[PDB]
Amino acid sequence: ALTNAQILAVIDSWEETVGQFPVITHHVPLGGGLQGTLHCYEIPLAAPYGVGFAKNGPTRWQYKRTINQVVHRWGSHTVPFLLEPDNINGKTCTASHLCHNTRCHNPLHLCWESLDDNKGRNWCPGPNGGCVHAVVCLRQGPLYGPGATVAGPQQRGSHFVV
Amino acid sequence: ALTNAQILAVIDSWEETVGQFPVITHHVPLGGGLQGTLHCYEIPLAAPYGVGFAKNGPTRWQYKRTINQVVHRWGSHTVPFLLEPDNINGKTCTASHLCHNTRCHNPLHLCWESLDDNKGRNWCPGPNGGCVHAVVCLRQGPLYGPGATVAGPQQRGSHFVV
DNA sequence: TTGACTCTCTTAAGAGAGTCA
DNA sequence: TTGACTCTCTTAAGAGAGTCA
Ligand SMILES: [Mn+2]
Ligand SMILES: [Mn+2]
Ligand SMILES: [Zn+2]
Ligand SMILES: [Zn+2]
Ligand SMILES: [Zn+2]
Ligand SMILES: [Zn+2]
Repeated sequence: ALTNAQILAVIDSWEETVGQFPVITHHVPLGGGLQGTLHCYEIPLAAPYGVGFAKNGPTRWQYKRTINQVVHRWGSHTVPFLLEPDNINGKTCTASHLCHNTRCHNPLHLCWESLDDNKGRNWCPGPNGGCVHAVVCLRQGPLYGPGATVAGPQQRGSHFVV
Repeated sequence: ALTNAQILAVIDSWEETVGQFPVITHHVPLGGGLQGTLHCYEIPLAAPYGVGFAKNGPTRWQYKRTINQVVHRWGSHTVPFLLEPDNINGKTCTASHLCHNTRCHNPLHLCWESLDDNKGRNWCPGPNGGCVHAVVCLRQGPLYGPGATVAGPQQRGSHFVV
């Protein structure tokens, strides 16, 4: 279907449009008790969102372009990765927010990886706290920490050993 | 059922029955290059599973008892925690496998925590690799590691900063 | 060709409830 | 009363596709 040049043109038009989104400065934990700064390019909360963009769910958007009379549509965060393999180890690749900010469309805050890898970043200690992700996290995951477990392992009798 | 005595009786009969499940030894990564040994009490693969137990899904089971002529039914791993709050910070409490082995019903391998805390243990470095869970992990999570990211953050133009 | 809506689906950690014998 | 099946649902990280003007 679309040629390499046409895909590059889609990525370029997407970058042009997203680059004009409001840029919001966020101070974030990096791990190791350190703080850093991320600059998120945030899609608006309500229409209009930007040329080519439309909302398909509370925090889901799509990008649409019509080329040679054919309508093409992509998930709004998948566009930076259109020239990349779309699966790995038999798993579908997903857009994965390193900034953990769904509305952000900054491609410097996205990577392309399995849904399991994606989810796991939520609990990462961060780039200054022990992150071992080969594509390094930009921040400590929002869910990192001791947790809030209500009850631990326990038995009433003597039927079990750990 | 309603009474504390009736609940303790349910827990005691559940422990009785699960204590007769086959005990399967699993050697597991602890983090830090170390290995440990867990003893899982595994529900059978096919019926009959044990008095009071029935399968509602490939890896889902329910425990049922008749009290005051009424049938009471619970998810099979929730029974140890019937006297605990069923929510925390407005999030539902879930049975959470510290051994990451669904068929296991050893209550010494279970805790009671939000679904987010539950999920996050999949990526924990483990009790000898830096686990910070207040209710400590029994093993390194099965998904801990560098990941298999296909593409990292990137831009074609000069519109974005980290 | 374009915008602004609509709908349902995937995954892998977890759930509740009904039908028969 | 107990057993062995059936079905759909929840959550929070992610998706594809239809309708109308
Ligand atoms: Mn993510
Ligand atoms: Mn779990
Ligand atoms: Zn961002
Ligand atoms: Zn990381
Ligand atoms: Zn176990
Ligand atoms: Zn842990």
